[PDB]
Amino acid sequence: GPQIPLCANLVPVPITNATLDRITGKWFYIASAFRNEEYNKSVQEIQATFFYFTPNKTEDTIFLREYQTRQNQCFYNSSYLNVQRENGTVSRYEGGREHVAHLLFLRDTKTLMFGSYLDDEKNWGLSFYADKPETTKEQLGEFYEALDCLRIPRSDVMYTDWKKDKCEPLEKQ
Ligand SMILES: CN[C@@H]1C[C@H]2O[C@@](C)([C@@H]1OC)n1c3ccccc3c3c4c(c5c6ccccc6n2c5c31)C(=O)N[C@@H]4O
Repeated sequence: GPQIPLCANLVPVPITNATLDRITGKWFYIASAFRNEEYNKSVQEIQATFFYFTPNKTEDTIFLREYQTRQNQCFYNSSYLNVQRENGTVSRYEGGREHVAHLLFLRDTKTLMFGSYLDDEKNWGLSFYADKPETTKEQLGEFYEALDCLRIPRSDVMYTDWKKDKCEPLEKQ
């Protein structure tokens, strides 16, 4: 039977053209937690990350430009996401493998989450993003609410530190 636990702030919803408009623009990676060992190992080294979404509605794709600071250096990538409208997921090929994430929303309109491996209690997790590099306490509290649905302790959360970003001064020029 169905395996994804639904709770107040963890609700998959179909991606529409209104959804694609809402996620168009620049986003900042704020925090995440997973039961999946590989994702935990990767994201624990991330100091900062921001990225740009540019949807192509007719082709069911999103153009992605990523600016990630780790090891005190700026690293860049561009690629295309595939959009699964009815499933409410996006997918990409990265690191020689496919990734799929549920696009998830909270009550505050300027944040969003990616749900990873949500049908797998051994591996599930959430990553949290906002339209500014730092969120308010109440904004972050919604992410903690969603994490409670996956029964992951807040002590497992990894956070970016915007003071450590190296990409912003380099993105243009
Ligand atoms: C490939 N990225 C991985 C799979 C999934 O979630 C993670 C958490 C994973 O990164 C470990 N993840 C991040 C973690 C830390 C900072 C940024 C990201 C990020 C972005 C994206 C995606 C993504 C798009 C489609 C399917 C799965 C996805 N995942 C991510 C991202 C993205 O599109 N932009 C972000 O930089």
